[PDB]
Amino acid sequence: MKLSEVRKQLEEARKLSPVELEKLVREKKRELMELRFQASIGQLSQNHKIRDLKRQIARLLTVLNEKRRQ
RNA sequence: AGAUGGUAAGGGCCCACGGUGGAUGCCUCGGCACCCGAGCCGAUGAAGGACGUGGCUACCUGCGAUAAGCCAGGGGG
Ligand SMILES: [Mg+2]
Ligand SMILES: [Mg+2]
Ligand SMILES: [Mg+2]
Ligand SMILES: [Mg+2]
Ligand SMILES: [Mg+2]
Ligand SMILES: [Mg+2]
Ligand SMILES: [Mg+2]
Ligand SMILES: [Mg+2]
Ligand SMILES: [Mg+2]
Ligand SMILES: [Mg+2]
Ligand SMILES: [Mg+2]
Ligand SMILES: [Mg+2]
Ligand SMILES: [Mg+2]
Ligand SMILES: [Mg+2]
Ligand SMILES: [Mg+2]
Ligand SMILES: [Mg+2]
Ligand SMILES: [Mg+2]
Ligand SMILES: [Mg+2]
Ligand SMILES: [Mg+2]
Ligand SMILES: [Mg+2]
Repeated sequence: MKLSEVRKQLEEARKLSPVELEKLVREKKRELMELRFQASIGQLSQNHKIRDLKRQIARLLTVLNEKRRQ
């Protein structure tokens, strides 16, 4: 997404505990599956949202992997 | 009576223009040689692979369910 929103996403993710982080990823993964459904019926005009959520999930798992590895 | 020509189904030689074919010249993202530099990787799972991976994705490249990418530092504008 926008570069400032990535930065804010990383500040907030880093204030989350591993349990919060897992629960967020589980939520964003659900929304990603919702995006794939929508895109498969031709309903996702804004297809950039699929990639954005995928990288979001990557950042969150990266920070989750950070917090179990200081 | 005598004699000499017009005939071209087709063919031959030459001239013109085309078709085919891809020589020659020019060209080079490639290659060759020499020199110099530099020289190990791997159970912390190598080399090399299979299968995946993009909103649309046959192949190649990249990457690995965090999947043409994730975090940070440096360069750059
Ligand atoms: Mg998906
Ligand atoms: Mg598909
Ligand atoms: Mg993802
Ligand atoms: Mg005659
Ligand atoms: Mg004739
Ligand atoms: Mg004739
Ligand atoms: Mg003849
Ligand atoms: Mg030709
Ligand atoms: Mg050369
Ligand atoms: Mg070597
Ligand atoms: Mg390998
Ligand atoms: Mg591939
Ligand atoms: Mg696809
Ligand atoms: Mg290749
Ligand atoms: Mg799996
Ligand atoms: Mg996937
Ligand atoms: Mg990014
Ligand atoms: Mg970066
Ligand atoms: Mg930096
Ligand atoms: Mg930078």
